[PDB]
Amino acid sequence: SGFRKMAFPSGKVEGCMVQVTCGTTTLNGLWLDDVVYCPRHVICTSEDMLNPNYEDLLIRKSNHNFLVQAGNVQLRVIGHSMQNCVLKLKVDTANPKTPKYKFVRIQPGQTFSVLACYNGSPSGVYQCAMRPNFTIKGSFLNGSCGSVGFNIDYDCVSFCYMHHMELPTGVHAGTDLEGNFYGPFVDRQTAQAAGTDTTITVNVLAWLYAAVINGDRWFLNRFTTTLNDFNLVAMKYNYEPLTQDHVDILGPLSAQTGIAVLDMCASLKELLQNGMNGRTILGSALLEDEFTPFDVVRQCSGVT
Amino acid sequence: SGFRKMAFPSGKVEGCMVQVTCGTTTLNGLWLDDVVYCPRHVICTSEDMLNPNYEDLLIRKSNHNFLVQAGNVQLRVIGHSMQNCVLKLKVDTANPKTPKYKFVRIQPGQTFSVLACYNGSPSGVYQCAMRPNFTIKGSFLNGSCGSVGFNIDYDCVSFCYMHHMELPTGVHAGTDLEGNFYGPFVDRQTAQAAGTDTTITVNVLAWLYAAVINGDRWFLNRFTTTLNDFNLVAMKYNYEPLTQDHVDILGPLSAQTGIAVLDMCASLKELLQNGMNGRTILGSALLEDEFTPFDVVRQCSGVT
Ligand SMILES: Cc1ccncc1NC(=O)Cc1cc(Cl)cc(NCC(C)(C)C#N)c1
Ligand SMILES: Cc1ccncc1NC(=O)Cc1cc(Cl)cc(NCC(C)(C)C#N)c1
Repeated sequence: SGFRKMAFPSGKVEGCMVQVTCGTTTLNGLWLDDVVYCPRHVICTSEDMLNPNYEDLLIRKSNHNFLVQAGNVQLRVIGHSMQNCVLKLKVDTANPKTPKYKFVRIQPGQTFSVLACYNGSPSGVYQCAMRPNFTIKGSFLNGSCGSVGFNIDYDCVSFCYMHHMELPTGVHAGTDLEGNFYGPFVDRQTAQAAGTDTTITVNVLAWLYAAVINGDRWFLNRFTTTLNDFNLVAMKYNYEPLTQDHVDILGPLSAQTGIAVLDMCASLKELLQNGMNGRTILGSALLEDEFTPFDVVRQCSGVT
Repeated sequence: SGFRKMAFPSGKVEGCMVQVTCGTTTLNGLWLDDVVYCPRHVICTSEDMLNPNYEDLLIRKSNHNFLVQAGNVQLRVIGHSMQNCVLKLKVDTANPKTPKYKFVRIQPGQTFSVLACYNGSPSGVYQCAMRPNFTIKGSFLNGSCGSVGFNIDYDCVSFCYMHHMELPTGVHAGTDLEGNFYGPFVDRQTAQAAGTDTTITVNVLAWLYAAVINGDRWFLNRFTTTLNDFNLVAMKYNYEPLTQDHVDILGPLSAQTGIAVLDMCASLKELLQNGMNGRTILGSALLEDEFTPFDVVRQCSGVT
């Protein structure tokens, strides 16, 4: 028992991290097979970031201008191309530690682990979620760009995020591994305000099921509700609308605990209306929304 | 910017995890050089756990009764010995992935990463602290025994914890890598109640400095206090006493932010007395105590 914000083991991804330098800019790259992927803004000076024309800036760079170092050894760059907001640097050596992998584009509410890196070296691993406004609340400093987000299914790493920037508000933005930003963000030093960061309802419900499974049951009430009644309350509290697809996804947790999804919705409705009254659930004084229903099942069953 | 509960990258430790089976009991082991370390209760049946005499049970086991599998390959056991509550299984092959390592015994309040494993396979990584009552609040299921806790300093892994059991109250107990339990716990199915789980004051203060560094400043007040006055309040709120050694350890964070340690103590005193009033600090509605001052410096400076 116990329930922790758990990240995937990071070894398979540590084996892919490299340092990429272009001129005076250094950041991280992801080396898979004979390609290193990195944010295209590696070609920019800080002055370029104000109004960059990436195609024009890229014309001034040749393969030898991209310095890629894996551990303490240099990789030879034999090609380069830009795909949306990422650069793909073809190297002459396949990464011998390339795991089985896929590139996936996640939806808001989905969680993933981040391996925060600097200079191609791992600093730490944490778990987060793609927020409903397409930002992530990470822990990243200058030089962390190119650090990646991923999920693992047994031996296959699904890369879903590459870090590109911090918005003026201190939240983070990035792309999938095809170089497409999540949300409306652009890799430019311009006004980019984020939309409403709503609470991921289906994940809160999953976490209340995790709380019941782990014996924290005080919040269970004698009520039920309907999807429409619950959603009226969810809207008022800036929670995402709960759909029948979300109810279906919670079916395994409902079956495990014997608590109908709509009864748990009624317990969540009361928590929103009454507050916590100084109590905690799974050691939190707020309702946690960065565990998906699959995360709860995975952690509560010991998937490896 | 941003501040996350961050674990160390787990790759170096994933390379050390093996499965150990004795009879019908399977758990995890840690393979370093030519020794596999695991909880001694691998020799017990569930019935044995009620009143085990480990020396007597161990007499009935030979080297061939310990099955050690690393990946999908069997290791040959050429010796076995019990050291306190751990077994050391000498194998004929040194682990080729053995990192630079040390065995350390940590003090309450110190944090470490756990690589939760099942059947010698990694499931996830999370960060936790040795509680002042010598328990850890982990996420562990049956079969997780032998999973380890560690810290990393560049390329040296300091192992500090090996998981042995879950107390009847759902909190966790284990040993250092010499097999000595943290706290008064024993590897027996008997009454073992934990003492007061007090809040680690020096870590809360570190985290309030992290909050200031990351721009969450609302809780800073116009007051100061003394160690003795602060400790009167800390005692009332089940917080650990703050010592001058703790003040000294917070000196780098005090210097970075320009906030005297005793002024931050006065802000914490007001938070304890007034509550949060529905506000959050670093996305938490409670005061977080599982970041040490070194963790805050490490995360805020991007150490790799
Ligand atoms: C600084 C940081 C922190 C966390 N995550 C990521 C990052 N880095 C970024 O955001 C990349 C970036 C993007 C834009 Cl639009 C401008 C710049 N300018 C350069 C500098 C003035 C040093 C800064 N900041 C750099
Ligand atoms: C179950 C678990 C969960 C989390 N962390 C660790 C563990 N496992 C343990 O505590 C090991 C342990 C120690 C004692 Cl004193 C007795 C037993 N009995 C066996 C069984 C009835 C299956 C159970 N439980 C097993």
